[PDB]
Amino acid sequence: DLIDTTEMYLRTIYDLEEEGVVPLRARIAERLEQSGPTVSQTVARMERDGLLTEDLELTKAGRARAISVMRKHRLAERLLVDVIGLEWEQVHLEACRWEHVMSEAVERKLVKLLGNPTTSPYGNPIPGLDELGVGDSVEPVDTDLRRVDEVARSGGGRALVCRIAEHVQLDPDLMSELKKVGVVPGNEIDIVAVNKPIQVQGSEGGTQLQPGIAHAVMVRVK
Amino acid sequence: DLIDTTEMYLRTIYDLEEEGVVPLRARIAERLEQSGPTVSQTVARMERDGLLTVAEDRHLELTKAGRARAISVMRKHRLAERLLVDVIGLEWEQVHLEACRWEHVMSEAVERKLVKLLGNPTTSPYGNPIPGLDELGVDLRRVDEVARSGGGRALVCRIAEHVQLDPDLMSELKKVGVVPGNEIDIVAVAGVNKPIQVQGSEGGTQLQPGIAHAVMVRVK
Ligand SMILES: [Co+2]
Ligand SMILES: [Co+2]
Ligand SMILES: [Co+2]
Ligand SMILES: [Co+2]
Repeated sequence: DLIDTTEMYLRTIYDLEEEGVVPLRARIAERLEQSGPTVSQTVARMERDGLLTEDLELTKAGRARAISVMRKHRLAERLLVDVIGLEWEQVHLEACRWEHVMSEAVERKLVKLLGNPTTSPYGNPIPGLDELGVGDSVEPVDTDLRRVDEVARSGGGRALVCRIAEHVQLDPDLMSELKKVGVVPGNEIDIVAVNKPIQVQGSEGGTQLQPGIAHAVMVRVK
Repeated sequence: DLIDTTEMYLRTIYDLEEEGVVPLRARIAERLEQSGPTVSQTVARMERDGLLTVAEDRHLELTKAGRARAISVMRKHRLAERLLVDVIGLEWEQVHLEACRWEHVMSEAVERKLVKLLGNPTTSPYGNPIPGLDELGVDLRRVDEVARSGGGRALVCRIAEHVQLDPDLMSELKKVGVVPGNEIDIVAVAGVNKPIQVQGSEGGTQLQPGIAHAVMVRVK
């Protein structure tokens, strides 16, 4: 189902870090729909293998493995959108499985094919291109970018859509709404002022984002 | 490691059928590098789930359910192999091992896109037919037999999945020119269980009986 439980535990910790959220067992359980028992046993198996280690934090090995999974995921997402032509809202679900079966060998081919891509189709930067040995490393979080929930709470304003985090992409219906209204990387949006739904307004229309969703969407305020 | 054990056992039995090899637990143990105890326990569980049946010969037979599931995995495998060669440009001898993992995670949604992208492909890059394209909704002889029957000039048509597991061998075959669509000269051999001498365009090579068996050709 998860295809690789360890890699999905590694990448969910890395996802929470990109979302600026503290990695906690309770959140890993909520994200991967796992029981408290299952998480505690999986975390136990991973710290033994020297992947993770206050009160969760990745090791140098676990961080590299987490990044290599994310790299495969986002290279897979580009391949699926740009070449294969799978629907924008269905691509993440596919990449969630593909990320666990891709060699570094096929990645190097995909990097050349896609022309040294830096971001996923959802605007998220592709990490570990230095460890693959075909590009520069990236910061998990760009300090220039602001979160739609922060922009809203701070009084709103017009902003450029930059990143939609992996957590948002688990809902295809939501990804369909964002595509229609025009909340997509490179498009400008109007974030209305405001635990209360954030009103976002595109060129065509708008939609209401839950705090957790709004937090995951990162924008450049004009 | 195998990604999906059940799917690999189903496709390994389907492989042995395509290769004209009697499907025994010993064959699965060799192909999937499993221990005897592991293979026996897996086959037992798969029979309970109605995927295969064990004959009195001790030989394994896929149910209509098991075949249907085996066909879907193989379809994904060969659609992945075409994508990996024709589009992505992964090396000829490295693509099978890649497809061997991809085959377990590819949706039908993607398969339908790959069918359109690759222009309705009928065979893998290794010449093996792509099965279950209908279900998705969109005189060949073995080199070992041709050799034993006096050899001759033959068009290479298919290289079985068994041969593709050895990248070094696939490199030799690529060099000498034993590849789907290229003519070869199969030299006659007297003895059974003796290596088959094949002459390609760019030189000659020595195939073991099991390898020669796995390659299918159209005699000219
Ligand atoms: Co994604
Ligand atoms: Co995944
Ligand atoms: Co193959
Ligand atoms: Co496989």
